[PDB]
Amino acid sequence: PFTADKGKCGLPEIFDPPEELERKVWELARLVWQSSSVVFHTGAGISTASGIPDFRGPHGVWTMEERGLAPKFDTTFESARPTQTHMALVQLERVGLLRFLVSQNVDGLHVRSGFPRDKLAELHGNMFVEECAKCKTQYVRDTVVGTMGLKATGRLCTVACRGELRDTILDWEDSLPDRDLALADEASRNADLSITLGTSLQIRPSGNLPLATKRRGGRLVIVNLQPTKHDRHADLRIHGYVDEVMTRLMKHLGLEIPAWDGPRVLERALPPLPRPPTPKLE
Ligand SMILES: Nc1ncnc2c1ncn2[C@@H]1O[C@H](COP(=O)(O)OP(=O)(O)OC[C@H]2O[C@H](O)[C@H](O)[C@@H]2O)[C@@H](O)[C@H]1O
Ligand SMILES: O=S(=O)(c1cccc(C(F)(F)F)c1)N1c2ccccc2-n2cccc2[C@H]1c1cccnc1
Ligand SMILES: [Zn+2]
Repeated sequence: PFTADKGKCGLPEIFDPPEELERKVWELARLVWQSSSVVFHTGAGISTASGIPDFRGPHGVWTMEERGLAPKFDTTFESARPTQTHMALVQLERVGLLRFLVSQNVDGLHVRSGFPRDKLAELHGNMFVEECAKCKTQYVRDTVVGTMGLKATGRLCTVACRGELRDTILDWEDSLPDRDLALADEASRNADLSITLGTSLQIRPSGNLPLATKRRGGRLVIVNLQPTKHDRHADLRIHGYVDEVMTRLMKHLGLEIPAWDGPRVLERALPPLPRPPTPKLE
């Protein structure tokens, strides 16, 4: 915790100017339309626009710590609303254009946005989710579970059990959950397009998964304000706010960003909804 390498923190942000931002967002569209299999990888930068600071941005938790400053939250985790980005991902999966979702965030927003838990991998855990150490059943709570580092919460299992309930928050020592990791790994290997949103790609193995898509010749897109660890492996790099990138993309795809009903848990992905027909791309 004290010794832990927190990577490169506080690097400068890059702003594509607007004509270049438009041409790159069109090309991202172009790639989504030609792909058989898209996998989105997310990090802390998709939740900054709902009041949650990131780790390594100019005012992220590790950056500010290095300067002797505190990070600032403009919300509780319980009151946080999902961003436009979160909601765009909800809709892309409902229309069959997202195959699988890989995230490093523990903030619980992808589940609460209504995104299906069977197309989602929560690599670093989920602050609302506690797990039965005996039977492995998970409970998705309406408030954050008070502990981190896979400790006992003090509640017991209700399954038709009495096993000890534990948070799912990984500590620096802890290895990733295997279901989640193997699923994310399988998805990344078979993907023909991996799109990274608000991650600096510095944590392993979480940050390496998108590179798997490069094997067998897949394409890789990074959307990020700062430089990331794998910027030179990318076919397209977009330097912009993710909400502005996601909303323009959705408009090119002819899709609405749907309304959030408030906190909801969906275990299993629903049957695919109709979607616009695809443009002819020479
Ligand atoms: N609105 C935005 N639009 C685009 N990019 C953004 C925005 N806001 C922030 N960024 C970018 O968002 C990036 C966020 O990167 P980082 O802070 O390293 O977070 P991670 O999720 O990769 O952290 C990985 C793990 O490491 C930790 O120990 C925890 O274990 C995490 O689970 C920055 O470069 C910003 O420029
Ligand atoms: O910075 S933290 O307090 C934190 C967590 C674990 C370990 C440390 C350490 F540096 F002290 F080791 C700090 N912090 C945190 C704060 C409250 C609840 C949970 C977390 N949390 C868990 C993993 C990473 C963070 C992280 C975080 C998560 C999402 C958005 N913003 C920050
Ligand atoms: Zn149990």
